[PDB]
Parts: sequence; C-alpha cells; structure tokens
Amino acid sequence: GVFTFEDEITSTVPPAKLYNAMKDADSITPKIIDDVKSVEIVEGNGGPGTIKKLTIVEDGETKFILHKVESIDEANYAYNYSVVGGVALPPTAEKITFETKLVEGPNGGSIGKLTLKYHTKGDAKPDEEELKKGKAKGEGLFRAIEGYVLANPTQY
Ligand code: NA
Repeated sequence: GVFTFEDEITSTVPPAKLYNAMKDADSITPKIIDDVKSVEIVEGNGGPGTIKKLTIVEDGETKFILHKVESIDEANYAYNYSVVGGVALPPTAEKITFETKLVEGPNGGSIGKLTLKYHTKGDAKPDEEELKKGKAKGEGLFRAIEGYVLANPTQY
C-alpha cells in the first residue's frame, strides 16, 4: 500500500519563477548541492516515464540514485517524481514519490506543498529514521532551487 506525509514550506520567490527553475533541476542541482555531481537522462525525453540517474559522491565514494518522472502540470506548478533505485531506496520500499505543488504566497511569494508517498512492499510502515531522510531530501531540493534563484536574480 501507500503511506502519505504532507509538508508545507514557504518561499519569497513567486511560484511561476520557482517552477521555471525547477525544470532546470538537472543543471542547477549539481552546482548547489556539493555531493551531487551529475544528473543524466537514462531513458525518455524529460516527460513522464523518463528515468534519470543522479551521481553522488558522499564521502569519497560514488553512489547512484534513480528517479522516474511521474507527471507534470505546468499550469499548476507541479512536478512529481519517484526514487526508484539506488541505495536511497530501502528494500521495504517499491518506490518513494515526491510531489511538489506551488501556490501563490500572501506577500508576493510561494507556498510549496510537498507530498511524500511511500509505496511499501507488504504495507511496511516507514521508519522514523527513513522518513526523516525523505523529508530532508524533498526539502533539500526545494531549497537548492530556491537558493539558486535568490542568488542569481537575472536568471528567471
Ligand atoms: Na556538486
């Protein structure tokens, strides 16, 4: 089955602008996040079903993570993807889905609605520790994109 967790975060960047930057996560992420070295398309054209391979060098040792693009809704500022392979994925999980939806902020910013879905093998409830890592990962990407936009205002 599926275990679901919601999280909400705010930004000072307006949603249309953040969303445009998200589309460039593949090039933005390696620059901002020290451990991320590259993001490469294994299969597909960037649309749903696309598989991406992230190369990371935590410590001094290389690691791969695999993402699958699930859906996009540009009009509603949504990007959804799943972790589908790599040591990030525990054996009790078929996949971990990260959904991001941006809405308008009261003062010219955005509200990020982050949804985390764990598809477990035999309805294995996620660990306090596992979730913690998942919450941090989703929050980390959002901050990486936001940070790039705030640091490079002419870009978007
Ligand atoms: Na990097």
